[PDB]
Amino acid sequence: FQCNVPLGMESGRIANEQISASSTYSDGRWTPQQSRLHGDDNGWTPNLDSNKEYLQVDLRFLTMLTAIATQGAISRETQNGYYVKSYKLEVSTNGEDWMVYRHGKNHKVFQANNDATEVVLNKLHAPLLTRFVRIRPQTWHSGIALRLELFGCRVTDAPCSNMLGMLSGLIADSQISAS
Amino acid sequence: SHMFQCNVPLGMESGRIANEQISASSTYSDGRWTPQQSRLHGDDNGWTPNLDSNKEYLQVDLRFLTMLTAIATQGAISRETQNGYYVKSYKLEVSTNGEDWMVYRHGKNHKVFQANNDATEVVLNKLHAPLLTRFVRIRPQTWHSGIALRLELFGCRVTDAPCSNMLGMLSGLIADSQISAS
Repeated sequence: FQCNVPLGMESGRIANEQISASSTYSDGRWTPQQSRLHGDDNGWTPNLDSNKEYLQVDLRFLTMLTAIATQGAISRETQNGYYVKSYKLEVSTNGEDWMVYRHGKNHKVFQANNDATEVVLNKLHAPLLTRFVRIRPQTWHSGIALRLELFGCRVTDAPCSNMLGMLSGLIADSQISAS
Repeated sequence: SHMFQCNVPLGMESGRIANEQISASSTYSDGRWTPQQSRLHGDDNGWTPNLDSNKEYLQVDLRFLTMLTAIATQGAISRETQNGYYVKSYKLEVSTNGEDWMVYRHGKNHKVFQANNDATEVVLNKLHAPLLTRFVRIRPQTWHSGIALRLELFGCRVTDAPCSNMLGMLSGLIADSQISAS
């Protein structure tokens, strides 16, 4: 068993309804639902280019996240290339409290895309328990544009013993940090 | 109606924790206060170290990965002298791997548990949240007359509880420490 499965952005297993954003570009051609990896109709772009903007996926089910893949997008209408160069990850299990994913105790800035087309895969140091995932762009080229895939496995849909071990492992790790 | 609960005695009183699983930094030089005598409600003294100091500890190897949720302690009455001894406060130190030890913490500081006020009565300390562990050390901080401990641990074995429940409990704990990081 391996907890690396595509969570359903490219396949459509993650429904349109599960994808939202802080805002979207005003012409309606850059909706959150166009943020699927390898999608051929632009991507997600906010109403404004800022680090306050984000793309949100509701995974519904309690999920171990192990990787993130991102692209930028090429504009269908203008043929300009846009891409996020670095982002933060923000997660929640309850939908009220949000944790910015951390390297130790610092915000983890993920190095993202160098062009509008190539997929860039970031593996997490360790699985991250979550239900909601926000990608928060920090730097970008020409403008914010995102396509996305999430990788891992569903907590109630993995072999019990493997998951039990994975979860025990994570709790032991945080305890080791407190040594 | 069968309701799993993670508050079960882990085996100090019952014998399920073997003599071999119990150890200490040291033991009283007359050999009458061994670690193996630190079982809750035991009538043959208790555990006492060679020296009375906060550097001394009683250790339980639980062997199996365990959720600790509660600690119960007593002091001890001496069979030989009829003197009463008891630990008044203690710190708790745990480990999952045997090498890295975490002192149980209340916020930023070491948690100092309030313990016994006599040699006979059981004082129960419930943990705010279940603690994953494999080894337990009780580190006495203060005492009356000298350090003597009897002990019980409460909780559940990780692989001995229903999967669904354990999956939820472990997820719960991770979600809680995530909330602590906002």
